[PDB]
Amino acid sequence: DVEFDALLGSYCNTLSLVRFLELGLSVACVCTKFPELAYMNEGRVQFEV
Amino acid sequence: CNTLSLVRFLELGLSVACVCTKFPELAYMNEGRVQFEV
Repeated sequence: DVEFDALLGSYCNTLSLVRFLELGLSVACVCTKFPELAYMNEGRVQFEV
Repeated sequence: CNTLSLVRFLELGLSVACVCTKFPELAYMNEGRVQFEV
């Protein structure tokens, strides 16, 4: 008697690492680096017209 | 604590076209006459 229970398949999907500066909604925002924003109670912006 | 307190502006070009004539320099003046002959 000859018998075997065989293993035939294993597949992984790609996990797409999608950056924020790719999509079309990057246009409306100007993101910029500022550390220590946790330390302020106000860093808030004042503008003329 | 931030900038962007700036807007800019001007208005010319069409500001002479619709005006459709101009005399500058009115001095101390009392009466302006233009007569028509047709």
